[PDB]
Amino acid sequence: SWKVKEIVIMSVISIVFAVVYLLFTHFGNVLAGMFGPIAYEPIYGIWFIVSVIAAYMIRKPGAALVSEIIAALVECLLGNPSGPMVIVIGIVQGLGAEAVFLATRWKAYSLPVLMLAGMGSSVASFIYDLFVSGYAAYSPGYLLIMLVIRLISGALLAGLLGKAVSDSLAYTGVLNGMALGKELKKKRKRASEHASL
Ligand SMILES: Cc1ncc(C[n+]2csc(CCO)c2C)c(N)n1
Repeated sequence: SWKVKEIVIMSVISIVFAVVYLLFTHFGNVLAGMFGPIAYEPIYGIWFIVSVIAAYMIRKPGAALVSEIIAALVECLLGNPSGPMVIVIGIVQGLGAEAVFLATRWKAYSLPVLMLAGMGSSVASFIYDLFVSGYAAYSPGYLLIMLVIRLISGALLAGLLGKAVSDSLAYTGVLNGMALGKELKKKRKRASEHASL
């Protein structure tokens, strides 16, 4: 059962990373223009990181989905050049990540599950692009290479990097009200019990 503070902290994270998303979107446009779509595939997973952060921190159903929606909304508001369609891909990416936490009953937050969640967004956004972003015009080889790159980027820049960011925050103390903060507390109590006089 969600707490007010969790809903609130999830929003602040979404908002902050909306700014990051927008910066990378600008990069991606320049890259696409110069070298074609494959050029932004390596950084693609950054646009999923909010889902992993919110889920790993809060560990309740809907975190991955809602956090990404809010981040996409705010990125749109801040001036994403593609307008509201970024909110659609945001919804799609959030559903892709959420599906992995659904599949593991919102009880599993090991790195492999976080990476899978990232990859879920990779797959969902790739489906979206085949409908909307002109990907259907490309060859099997090009598409296959881009999907593979996007899958790796989702695993690394959302899953792994998302865990690293979250852990770093947990170490500041600011997540002490959250599941991840509680986990750190438990681990620290365990480690403290090794002290001897
Ligand atoms: C929240 C969010 N913001 C920006 C992107 C970037 N983006 C939207 S569409 C498109 C081209 C088709 O892949 C790219 C690079 C994203 N994926 N998710």
